[PDB]
Amino acid sequence: DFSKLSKYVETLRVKPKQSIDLKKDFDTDYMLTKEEGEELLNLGISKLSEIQEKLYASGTKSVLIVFQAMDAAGKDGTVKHIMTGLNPQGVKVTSFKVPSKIELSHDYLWRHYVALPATGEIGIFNRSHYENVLVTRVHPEYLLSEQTSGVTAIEQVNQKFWDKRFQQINNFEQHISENGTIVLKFFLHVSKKEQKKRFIERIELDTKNWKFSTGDLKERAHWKDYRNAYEDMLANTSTKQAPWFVIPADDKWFTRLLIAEIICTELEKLNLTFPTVSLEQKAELEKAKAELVAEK
Ligand SMILES: Nc1ncnc2c1ncn2[C@@H]1O[C@H](COP(=O)(O)OP(=O)(O)O)[C@@H](O)[C@H]1O
Repeated sequence: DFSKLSKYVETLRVKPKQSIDLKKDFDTDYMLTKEEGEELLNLGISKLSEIQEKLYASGTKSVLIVFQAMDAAGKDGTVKHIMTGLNPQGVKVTSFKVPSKIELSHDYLWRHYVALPATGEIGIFNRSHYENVLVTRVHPEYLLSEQTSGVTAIEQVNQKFWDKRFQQINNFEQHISENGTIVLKFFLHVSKKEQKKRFIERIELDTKNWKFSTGDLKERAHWKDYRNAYEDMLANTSTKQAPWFVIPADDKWFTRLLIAEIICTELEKLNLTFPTVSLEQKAELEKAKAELVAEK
């Protein structure tokens, strides 16, 4: 069961006042066996599905879950594994890609605001608004195609620009959080060494190499720039109301376990329950059964 897991999970939450060194302080691989994790993961997925059903039936809340990671951290597989357990009618996964021409004619939050979950729904942001302080920070020339960014030469970008953005993001998440949205953000943290192992494995297998983009190496070459961006992001946009969690990503079964456990534990704070049947509704059910029974 969950005895020690419960305490370890709490260490993964980024506290608001905390400073962040991903190299030193957050292990990309870490208590239980893999066999035990797999069975515990299957309970977590079943509980999450019961929570989803209660949320959908009478929740006064919506749920927004964010995933961000470096390439080959296992994001896509984690998202998939979570979905397989859940009902499609109350859960929507939006995978955010390079902005379209229309999206670039709007502020960088617009396409995310558009996709927010409705009351009783779980929205999964597979990549998110945080892209606007990650890939665009490493590659500030993308800011030049953003008609709304106010950036005409990359020389203009400095720490005040990112600070301003952290303030906008926090104000956005605070607003939706004050209007019924439970927001959970996950950073899947893969080591450089494990990323290389996975890249090479994908290059060598005909079942995956048709899918491999050699562009991923170019982003790996910016590892330190990405690390700086993640650290600054985590240090400034984790709040008690909208927390970040840093999840070790080098063992995939453990990644998934941790995320399922954290989502269940956080949503259990809502004290959701299934609707109950009043005496009046009980009489109606019984009258319906009597009618079926009386049928010619
Ligand atoms: N706001 C953004 N600005 C620029 N690029 C973005 C933005 N949001 C997402 N992207 C980029 O879109 C790409 C999506 O890559 P893709 O292979 O389709 O998906 P994934 O890697 O999530 O499975 C990533 O390179 C990501 O950095």
